[PDB]
Amino acid sequence: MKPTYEILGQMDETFILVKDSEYLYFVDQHLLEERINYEKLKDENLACRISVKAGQKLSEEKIRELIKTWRNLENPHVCPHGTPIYYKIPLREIYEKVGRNY
Amino acid sequence: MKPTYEILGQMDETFILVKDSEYLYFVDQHLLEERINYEKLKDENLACRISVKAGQKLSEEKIRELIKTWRNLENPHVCPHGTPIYYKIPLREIYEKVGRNY
Ligand code: NA
Ligand code: NA
Repeated sequence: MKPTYEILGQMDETFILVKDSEYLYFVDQHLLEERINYEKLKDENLACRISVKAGQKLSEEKIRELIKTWRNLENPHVCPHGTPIYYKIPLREIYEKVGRNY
Repeated sequence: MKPTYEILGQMDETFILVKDSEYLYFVDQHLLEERINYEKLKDENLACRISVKAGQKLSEEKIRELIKTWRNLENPHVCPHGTPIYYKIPLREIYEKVGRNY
């Protein structure tokens, strides 16, 4: 994700929505914190058990911290168990569906 | 869209994001206001020219009014010119990508 981005908020207390000029990302809060903790601790089970779970509301500040850190991970793409950390939509698919150039 | 829904906000001053239990909708603010005005006025050119344009920031209240009215349109799907009013993502595609049931 590009360095200029806009955080749109939490969805279902499970995903952080954040976009740059190319994609809208839906970032799984548990998988992201688990990757952050795993890269620090190098322990898959420990990183999992201490991380936030889906269904927890997160503050705006905590959300900003997580997204900032996501960009600097060695592996921002998959958690230690191999699950994708996020789903992404190219913004072009949204614009093109309504007939707008992008 | 179901009667219980959550408005997530504006994106790029062009789309309103709103979700129910099944889909996340990206609603083109211009196409929606144009449909609202067209169903009232029955004049395609008039409805277009008086409607909000992309690139205008909208207040939370105006966004609530638009989404409420969208649900009650005779044709909530396409504008008078035939363009889709919105793009939709099934929530299952977001959850399934990160390995979550939905
Ligand atoms: Na351990
Ligand atoms: Na006219």
